[PDB]
Amino acid sequence: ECVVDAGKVTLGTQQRQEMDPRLREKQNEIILRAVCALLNSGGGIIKAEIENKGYNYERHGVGLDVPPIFRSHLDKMQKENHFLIFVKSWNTEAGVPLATLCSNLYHRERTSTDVMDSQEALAFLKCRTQNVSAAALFDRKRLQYLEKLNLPESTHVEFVMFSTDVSHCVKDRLPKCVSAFANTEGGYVFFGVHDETCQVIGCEKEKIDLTSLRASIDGCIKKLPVHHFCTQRPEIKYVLNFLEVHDKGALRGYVCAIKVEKFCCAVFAKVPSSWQVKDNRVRQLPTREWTAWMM
Amino acid sequence: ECVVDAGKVTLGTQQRQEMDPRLREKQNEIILRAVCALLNSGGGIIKAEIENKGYNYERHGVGLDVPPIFRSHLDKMQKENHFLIFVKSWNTEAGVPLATLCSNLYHRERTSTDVMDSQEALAFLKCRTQNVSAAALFDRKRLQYLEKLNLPESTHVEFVMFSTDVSHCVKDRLPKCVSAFANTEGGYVFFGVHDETCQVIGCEKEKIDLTSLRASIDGCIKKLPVHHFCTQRPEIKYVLNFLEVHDKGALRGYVCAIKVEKFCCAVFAKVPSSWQVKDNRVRQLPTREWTAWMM
Amino acid sequence: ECVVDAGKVTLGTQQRQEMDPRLREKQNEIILRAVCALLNSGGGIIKAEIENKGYNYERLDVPPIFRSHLDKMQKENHFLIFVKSWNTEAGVPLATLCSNLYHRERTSTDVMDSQEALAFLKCRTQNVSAAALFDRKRLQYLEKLNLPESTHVEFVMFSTDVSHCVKDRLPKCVSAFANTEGGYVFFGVHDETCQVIGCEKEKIDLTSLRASIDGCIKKLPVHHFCTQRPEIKYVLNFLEVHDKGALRGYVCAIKVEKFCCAVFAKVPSSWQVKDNRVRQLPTREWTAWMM
Amino acid sequence: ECVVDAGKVTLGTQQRQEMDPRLREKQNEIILRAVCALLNSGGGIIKAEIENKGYNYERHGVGLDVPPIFRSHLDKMQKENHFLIFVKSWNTEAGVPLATLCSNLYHRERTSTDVMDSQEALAFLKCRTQNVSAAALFDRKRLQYLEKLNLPESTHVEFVMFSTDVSHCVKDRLPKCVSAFANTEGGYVFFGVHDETCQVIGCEKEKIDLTSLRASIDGCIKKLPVHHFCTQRPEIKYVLNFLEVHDKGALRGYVCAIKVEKFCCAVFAKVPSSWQVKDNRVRQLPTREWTAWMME
Amino acid sequence: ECVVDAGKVTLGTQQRQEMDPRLREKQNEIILRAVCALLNSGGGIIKAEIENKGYNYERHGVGLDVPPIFRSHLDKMQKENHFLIFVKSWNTEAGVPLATLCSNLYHRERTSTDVMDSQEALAFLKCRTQNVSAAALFDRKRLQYLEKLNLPESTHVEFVMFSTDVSHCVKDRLPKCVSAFANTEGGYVFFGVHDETCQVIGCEKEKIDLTSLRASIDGCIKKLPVHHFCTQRPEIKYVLNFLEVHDKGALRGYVCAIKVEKFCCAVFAKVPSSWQVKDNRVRQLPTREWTAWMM
Amino acid sequence: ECVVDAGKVTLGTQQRQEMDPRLREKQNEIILRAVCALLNSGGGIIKAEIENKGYNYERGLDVPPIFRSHLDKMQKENHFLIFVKSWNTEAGVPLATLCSNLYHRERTSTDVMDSQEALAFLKCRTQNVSAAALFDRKRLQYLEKLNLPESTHVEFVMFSTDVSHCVKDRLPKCVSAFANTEGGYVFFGVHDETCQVIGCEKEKIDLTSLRASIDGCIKKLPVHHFCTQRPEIKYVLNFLEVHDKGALRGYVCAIKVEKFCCAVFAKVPSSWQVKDNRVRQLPTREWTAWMM
Ligand SMILES: [Zn+2]
Ligand SMILES: [Zn+2]
Ligand SMILES: [Zn+2]
Ligand SMILES: [Zn+2]
Ligand SMILES: [Zn+2]
Ligand SMILES: [Zn+2]
Repeated sequence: ECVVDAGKVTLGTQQRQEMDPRLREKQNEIILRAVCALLNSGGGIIKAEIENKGYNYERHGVGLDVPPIFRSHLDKMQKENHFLIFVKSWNTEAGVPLATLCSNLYHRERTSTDVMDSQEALAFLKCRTQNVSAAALFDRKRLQYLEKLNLPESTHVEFVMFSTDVSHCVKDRLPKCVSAFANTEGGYVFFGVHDETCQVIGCEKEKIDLTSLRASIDGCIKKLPVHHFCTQRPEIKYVLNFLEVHDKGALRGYVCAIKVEKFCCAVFAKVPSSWQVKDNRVRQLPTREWTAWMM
Repeated sequence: ECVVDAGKVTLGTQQRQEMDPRLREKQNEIILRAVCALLNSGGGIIKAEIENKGYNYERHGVGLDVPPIFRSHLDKMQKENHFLIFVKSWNTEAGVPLATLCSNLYHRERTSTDVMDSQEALAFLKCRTQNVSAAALFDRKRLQYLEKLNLPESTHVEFVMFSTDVSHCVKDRLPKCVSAFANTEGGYVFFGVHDETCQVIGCEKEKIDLTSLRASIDGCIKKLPVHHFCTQRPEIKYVLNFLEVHDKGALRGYVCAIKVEKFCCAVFAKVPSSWQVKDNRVRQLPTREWTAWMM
Repeated sequence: ECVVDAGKVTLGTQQRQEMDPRLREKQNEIILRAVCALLNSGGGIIKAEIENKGYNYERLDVPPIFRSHLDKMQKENHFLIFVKSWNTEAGVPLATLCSNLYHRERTSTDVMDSQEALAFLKCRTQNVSAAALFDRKRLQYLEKLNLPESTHVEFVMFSTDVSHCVKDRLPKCVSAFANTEGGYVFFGVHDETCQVIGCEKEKIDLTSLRASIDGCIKKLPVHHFCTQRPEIKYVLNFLEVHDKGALRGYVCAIKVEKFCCAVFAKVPSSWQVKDNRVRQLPTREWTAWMM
Repeated sequence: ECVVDAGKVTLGTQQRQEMDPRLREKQNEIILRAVCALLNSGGGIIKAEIENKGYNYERHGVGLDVPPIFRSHLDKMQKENHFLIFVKSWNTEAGVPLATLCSNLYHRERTSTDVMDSQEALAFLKCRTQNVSAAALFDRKRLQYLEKLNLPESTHVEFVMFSTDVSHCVKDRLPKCVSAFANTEGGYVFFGVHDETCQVIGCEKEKIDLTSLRASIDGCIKKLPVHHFCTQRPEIKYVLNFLEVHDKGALRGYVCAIKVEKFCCAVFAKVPSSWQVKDNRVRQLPTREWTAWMME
Repeated sequence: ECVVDAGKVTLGTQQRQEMDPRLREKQNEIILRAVCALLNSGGGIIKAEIENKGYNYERHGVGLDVPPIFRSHLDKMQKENHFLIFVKSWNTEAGVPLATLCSNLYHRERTSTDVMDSQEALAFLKCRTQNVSAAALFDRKRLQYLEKLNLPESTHVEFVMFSTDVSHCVKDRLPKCVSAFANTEGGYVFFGVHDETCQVIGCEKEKIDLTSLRASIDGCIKKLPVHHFCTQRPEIKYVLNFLEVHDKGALRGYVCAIKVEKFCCAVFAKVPSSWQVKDNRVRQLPTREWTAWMM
Repeated sequence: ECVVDAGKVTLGTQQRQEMDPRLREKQNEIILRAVCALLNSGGGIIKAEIENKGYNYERGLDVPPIFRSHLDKMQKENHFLIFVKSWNTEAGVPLATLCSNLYHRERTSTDVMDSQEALAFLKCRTQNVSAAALFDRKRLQYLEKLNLPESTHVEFVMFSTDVSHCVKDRLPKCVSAFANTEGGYVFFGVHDETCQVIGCEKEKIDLTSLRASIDGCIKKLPVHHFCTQRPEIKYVLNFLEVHDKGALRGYVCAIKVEKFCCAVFAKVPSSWQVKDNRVRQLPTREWTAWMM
């Protein structure tokens, strides 16, 4: 019922292994978005001119990773210098409606926060329609450098390390964490503790601004996509604490701790990756339409 | 030049090994006090009726418990039911004048506080007539239970454990420490840290009163025997800090830290154990007379 | 079908937050006992004169399942609670306040709720290194054990009072082990660090405390389903804890075998209304009423 | 025999405690340099107008952070708005010739590298006129992040931490170390290991250039002041190794190790801080003149 | 329907506790094999002359290693100097067909590799008819002696110690591990690391040949029984790495690591312990017949 | 005034670096023995045919520097000669000794005394609680980290592949070092850098036989006395059991050595004479007497 053009794409297992990884995954995500959109809206056809025109089919085989549920719907087609994909309508008999690429709903089991799949998210929204030492560590005022904490990573605490850039690290890794906690029992995340060793590695004091980064944490947490089922639709309840990290003499850095309360309904990390084809192009459906269509 | 009576004493190696150790050491200390007293003054004779009357001579303790320098000066005598000791005058030819039983002057080298001998104390008084991480630990406010400190025992810090009784433990062990520090570079002593492991244990909060124990520390520290050679003649400079020791939730106990500044002259732990015969009686000479006689 | 008087009670969220916690939880627990008792036997009404008589409603610690059954009423200086009969439709019969049935999953001993206890009794009607640590005899002070807390071993610390600590914390442990795979509990090991901190030798009598644990363990409420009805099989070992070649204290270890049926810590907190007052039904009546 | 002007200086214990610390120690170092120069050359007088002119003497304080040996030579004087210091000639009878401010000759005894004082440097130059696990750690190729090394800090190994700036940290902290090793048994210094815990941290890989920093280490070590007593006056024998520091997937940083051989004679960190008065101004004597003047 | 002779066996709880354990477990295994065979084929009787012919007569007990499911089928009989066991045909009402003594199918949950029971193996084969730090540890090259690894034992890594004999230790313990991994998510096993402490010990270099042991593990890994249900029937995918273990100076030993991929179907450690009586002799059915009869 | 023949020697710095190290040190130690003997007895000359006969002079090697001041090298055709002056008594040490074999423990290292240290030592001889606790323990756990640190009184040493050879080789140094300085304890099976317990496998040790072996090795130790009463060295051996999980895995082999009145050697001191035939190392009596 729809054409969709990926454009210039390189086909072939060996050829894609030997191609610039960034462009490889760019092309791949274009194909995955197109297949998701065609799946969710009706039947469709994808087209893309082959870049390496001296490499022909039967040198490609299965390649450029195709999700297994999606693979059952598409069908490969090769015509002259162009490549086509026949996308059947998304089956509704696999108890889950509308093909979603990534739920962006995270939840933490034992020691791992993990993004829910289609089924896990389905049962999750279905469910939502109807420790002491950790608190002590959060209440602490002054950590020592290379201090080994005795609080172990669990469903309520997550030790994560800083990257080279503090702001980018917390802005990138925080949404996953606060989503996972809010959706499952809540808990604490500590930035600057090394998970495998549970030692305190504060980020250098010269490489952090506390008030500015706190405003950044507030912005990032408020910008989180939220969907409610209840009457009194509240906000995410978080509290930020900067723990001081000294070593010998005087202050060295900070460990950046965020406590996230369990959340009544459901919270996303980013707008869920699911796609429509509206009028003329692939357009990812927004949060309301996604969670309502999942119902 | 003097009689001196030890009284009822049990003689014999086997017989004293098989006797109540407390009474054994009582008798022994009486004999040593008598031998010191006779030694520093004119020669003398000690007498004591043997308790174990089935004792034969030459079955004694060659040095029952007598410093070797003393053994060379005395001479044993056995007559009927009594035992006598011929005490020659203390030889001034050893370079040491008074013949002291224990200097009670302590000093800390590397990892050990140690009481100076006669020679070491002599050269010490002769000399007196002519770290950052430790400070950080002292300035700290809140220790965690079983925290392993990275500050190691040294010439400036001494980790000592509490006994069952806090007041008796600190009142008994503190004078040695503050003397040793005052005489050599000063330093810190911490009560409630286990030396071999450098972990924080601390005395239980229910078994300590802070203001009362601090008054006790001040009283005990003022009471230390001090001798000056200098002009102004100052007092010992100490600072007491009670470090809180929490575990999980909330406060569990305290670590009792004392910082002791290096001292101008010399500081004793107790009045030096050296003995005179004045009005034909054993009488330990006081601190002033001791340090003056040492010259 | 029954009157019941709580008496002098202070009402109000802010006012109870600003009230002595001891008396607050006394009052609260009286209300919980009364609502449980009326809940189990018919319908009833609770009345209690308000203490802070200048504070009225909209100017408490109540379980959510109970909340659906009661209805608050304010009349002059007295406060009333309308207690409906316990709804047998939540697959669980008779409202129980606390099962006092413990079981240890993974690293935590936990008291079973009404449902968990129900399914548990229904099921009951139809490691090597740990044993090595128990068989030992001489631990060193601040020795870090390599045996980790699990469904079979529980490291618990001593309190300031040894007798009170073991006498208070032991029933929970032996119940939890008896109900799930059994296991060992060690007193004097610090759980978060797995180090040995024996209680001081001057503050413990071994034979007397052994008699005390024996009494506490035998007096534990037990209910049987089988033909032969034996007692709980426990073994006590006092591990010596030395430091610098000198006995310092003891670590007090108790091994508890897995138990055929069910073992309680205390008589289960569930309440009746008899012609006189609220009266907690005994163990037999509770375990029979659950079925 | 000489005037010397410190200029605008703030006098007073309380007043200097309440003054900008940087300007405080700038002024202080001017006074110390002047007193050193006057001491070494002959007799002299220092003058400086007081800044806080309402804070006069008996507040100016005996405290000015001045080495005690120097205090015995100077004598303070207060006149109107100016302050003077009478500097006697340096007393040679304390077995040490010429007043030195800082020898800049380092040596590592047991667990501490330390700058020698006048006496220690004297006896040191006088003496100069007449481990396996450490080598294993140096030969290693890839340490793991937060690895606890079993090699302990000793007279032969020194664990030092990185600062925020790697280049500045090694360029500032290395001369002390290589001097201390060169003067006493030699040894290894490791950058990126935490001394109190003997754990491996290392500077982040994004904040270091390997070849450029190696050239920087070569320049800094060659630039070191050296004085010889022997026949064949050789150079410092050093070797630099970058240990890789991985964590989980892949490398995070490097630990920067320098091995320094024991040195025949003496090696400095910087030109020794000792001062002359050359006709019109204070002028710190160079290395040659200092080490030669120390011998007499 | 069948006789079966165990032969000379000692009966009696006290008497077997007081008998040579080797012969005791030999006899016991003969009885278990016979009862398994009679169970699997059709009702039969076991016979065995008592060794201690004056010690048996209701002074035996229910004691003796007999699985309870089996015991519900047996019936003991005592006649003069001989002992008989009446074995009913295997129930089959327990949802599980054929009495199996040991599945020899292993699977690793959490921290334990474990042999599946009859039911677990049944549901497992039924299901089969229809980490980063670990990989980092495997990719390494040079471990230090007594190094504490931060990778913890999990469903994917198994730390096992060497015995006194390296070849016998790995040849005996490897099949269990590779089976358990092949049946559940796969994973790594490390030989020479102490599980309770996660330290590196490794077998001494003088007590190992790398190429010979690599051929040995390859042989042992190929020799293990495998059964397939799928179309293409591949082999188990394993990779062996010898990690060098130095201490101070130079090489001390090796840690022997094996990575085992998750396997399509089911993998055994040995031919499954289940027994038939063919003709008139006890004969353990082979792997194919066992897995097929399980249905 | 004595000839001495080293024999076939391969000469040359590059050539000796490129030669079999075993034969290298064989030859070298022969030269050192000859130089020691000639030094101690009088003047002498050493002769040795060069092996690599195309590698001559203009193409120094392993000799103590004090010896170097006495020797003088000479190259003549296919033979090489060494002029050995009589050992100068003008240095503080009489006689030239190659190795005192008298050990003493300073701090964390046991060390063989040099000529001067041994001289002052014998001259001087002519006129802790946690360690004792560890010795008494009898039962260690595998990979237990001991809190007793290596010091002048305790020495942690590891086992080799062969237990008997390891203890028989490393024990004399230790017991000598302790006997000469404060005494102390040595533990076999503890890893020094980590202070963990690594017991030797139980299958690879016989307790009574090895105890007889250590007794023999300790009695065979060279001893020299200065005092009136001349007793033997007082040692006590304890085998500490090392369990892991389940049951016994191995043993840690502990030896306590009391401080000794006089001096104790590890082996007969390496010092050499020239008798009418060859180099002949003087025995212990002659060495310690000659030092006086
Ligand atoms: Zn909501
Ligand atoms: Zn004074
Ligand atoms: Zn029962
Ligand atoms: Zn030179
Ligand atoms: Zn397969
Ligand atoms: Zn002797």
